[PDB]
Amino acid sequence: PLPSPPSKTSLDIAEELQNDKGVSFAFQAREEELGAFTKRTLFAYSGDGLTGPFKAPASAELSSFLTAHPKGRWLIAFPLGTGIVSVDEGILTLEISRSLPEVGSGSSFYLTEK
Amino acid sequence: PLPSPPSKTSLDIAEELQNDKGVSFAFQAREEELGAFTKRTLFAYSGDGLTGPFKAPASAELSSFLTAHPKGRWLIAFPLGTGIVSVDEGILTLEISRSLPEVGSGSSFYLTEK
Amino acid sequence: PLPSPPSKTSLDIAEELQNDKGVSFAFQAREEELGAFTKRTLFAYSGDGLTGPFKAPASAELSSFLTAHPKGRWLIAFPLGTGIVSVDEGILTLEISRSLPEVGSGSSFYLTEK
Repeated sequence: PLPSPPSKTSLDIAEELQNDKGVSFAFQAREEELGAFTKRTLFAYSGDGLTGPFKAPASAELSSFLTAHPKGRWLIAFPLGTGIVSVDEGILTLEISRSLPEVGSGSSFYLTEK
Repeated sequence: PLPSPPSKTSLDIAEELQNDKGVSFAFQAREEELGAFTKRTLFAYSGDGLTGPFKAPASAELSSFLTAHPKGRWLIAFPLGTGIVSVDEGILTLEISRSLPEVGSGSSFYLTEK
Repeated sequence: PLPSPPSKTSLDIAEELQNDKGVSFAFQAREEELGAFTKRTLFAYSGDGLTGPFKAPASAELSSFLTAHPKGRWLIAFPLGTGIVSVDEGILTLEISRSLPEVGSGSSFYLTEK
């Protein structure tokens, strides 16, 4: 009874990153298009604790997705703190508000008509 | 090996709202049906900071979706604070727990067998 | 222009749980497969407040999904506090960081290449 515009998933990729200390993250990058809008979502998960910023090489494809954000960085909520994800010259950085004894999972999206 | 009931997406719409001060939000309203259940999710994003409640006219369709919530309001977590979204006579209000230097993104859902 | 591996939703189920005091939760369990990766997401919603841990019998299927987590428990963010979901002998427990006047909604996922 309420109508919808057409929609599709135009990107859905995942990648595992690991830093020099053996901490590992999985990231998923998703793009949905719906009508005039595009939504890009970053999902992040680690089983590990994190005692400082997480830095690791990212693929060209993930790097492209991450750099597209209108602010060049992704504010992300995890259960025990906040992070910021950004990429520079193919290196992902996740900066954190506080040490995280468990990172858990979170997501960050932007949704635009541009 | 674990079975699922049938499911579908019965609604997926998005809309851009802007207040008198030039702050802009994108909202997405999604309905999933799975077996006996219906899940309605509100996604919200702004690149802007928010220095007080956000108020703006919403479409009839978005207003209908928002008013359906069993509490008549949507509790929503953003990375830096909490909000409540409600609608009255076609005007959306997002009230916030604290000033937000960046709103970022968040979602709020309800899931029911009714 | 950016390629994706194949993906599908391999599980999507929902269930309503109720404790001895009449508090009720809806849980949704979803599995996505994308390329090498599997993502398992638990969605949780209650309209009720919660004044202590929520305990209730869960189906064998939900119990199976919950026990699969690499930590045997799911750290979950709600708007007003944090929880941990686990299952033992078919009884779900949601432990909470603080009393919640409204639980609202939240989700917890893990994403792995195993």
